[PDB]
Amino acid sequence: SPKDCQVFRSDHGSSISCQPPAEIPGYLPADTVHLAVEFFNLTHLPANLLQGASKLQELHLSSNGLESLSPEFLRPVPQLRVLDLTRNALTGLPPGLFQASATLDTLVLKENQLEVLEVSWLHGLKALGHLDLSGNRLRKLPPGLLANFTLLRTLDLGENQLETLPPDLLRGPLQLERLHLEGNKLQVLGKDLLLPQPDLRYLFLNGNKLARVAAGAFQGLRQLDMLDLSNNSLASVPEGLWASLGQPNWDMRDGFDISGNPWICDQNLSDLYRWLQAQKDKMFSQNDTRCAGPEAVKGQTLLAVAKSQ
Ligand SMILES: *[C@@H]1O[C@H](CO)[C@@H](O)[C@H](O)[C@H]1NC(C)=O
Ligand SMILES: *[C@@H]1O[C@H](CO)[C@@H](O)[C@H](O)[C@H]1NC(C)=O
Ligand SMILES: *[C@@H]1O[C@H](CO)[C@@H](O)[C@H](O)[C@H]1NC(C)=O
Ligand SMILES: *[C@@H]1O[C@H](CO)[C@@H](O)[C@H](O)[C@H]1NC(C)=O
Repeated sequence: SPKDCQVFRSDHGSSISCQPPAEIPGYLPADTVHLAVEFFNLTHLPANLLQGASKLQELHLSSNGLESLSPEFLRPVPQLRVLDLTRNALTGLPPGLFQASATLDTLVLKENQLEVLEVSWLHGLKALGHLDLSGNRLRKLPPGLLANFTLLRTLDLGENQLETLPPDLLRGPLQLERLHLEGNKLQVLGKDLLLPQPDLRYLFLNGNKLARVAAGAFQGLRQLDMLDLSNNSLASVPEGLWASLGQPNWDMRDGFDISGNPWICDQNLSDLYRWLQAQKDKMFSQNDTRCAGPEAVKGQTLLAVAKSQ
């Protein structure tokens, strides 16, 4: 039949995929463990779609044009581990949506149309490990957002319109691993934002409007594997900024990228020159890391000017 979904009876249980011309099932098999319902065109799903699905662990509801969710949608699946709502038209979440969702690990709200983030929309999440809010229209983040997510590993906020970051943004997770802030409108990075996460591994800050990094901003970073600062508006950086990054302290799994910045290569960059000389086999985009001035060295690479001392 062409109206039936695709079941894959397996050792855990079924995995079911529905896309047109298939029909959204009115009930789920009791042993459904993974459910994907995508490429439909509906303002909302049936509020009781998940009824009885007490083995469901992963719910992929990508690209359906959804504009709202029922407040009771997840009540039949307190054991849910992964909820993925990529590429829908959500502008908010109903209150209490997550009241019984204490074991949810991954929440993906990538590419909806959230313009604000209400702290109360996440009430009830506590085991959260992966929070993906990228590709929305957020300008501002409320205080206390992450304070309960002790187990948070990844925070993805890239490709929003964020103009500032609240100072307490990283204060709840015990050991954040990856922080995606690329493609926003951030302009400064303060002394304290990264203080709660000394063992952060991945920091993506590229494609912002970054003009100033406070001198102590990286003071406590002990094991950074990837630092992307590329594509910003940095003309200089203070002395000491890099003292704990890279060699000789840490062998970065990937490295760093400071390309696409209007570097001003005078003696205020000598500390960066020194640091760059010790890290060159970890330097991405070296050919695009060039001085914007002064006129004598305009257009030359940082490394060439660094090598020249
Ligand atoms: C979805 O449904 C509405 C009304 O039926 C329609 O205007 C819209 O073009 C449809 N298709 C897509 C891709 O959104
Ligand atoms: C964190 O936990 C308390 C409940 O003890 C709650 O009042 C507060 O709203 C929670 N914060 C978030 C973002 O859920
Ligand atoms: C950085 O990267 C690409 C080009 O490298 C481009 O989007 C733009 O010049 C910079 N990023 C932005 C504005 O988000
Ligand atoms: C970057 O390197 C490519 C080839 O490696 C070269 O075309 C270019 O001249 C370099 N610098 C530029 C475009 O400023």
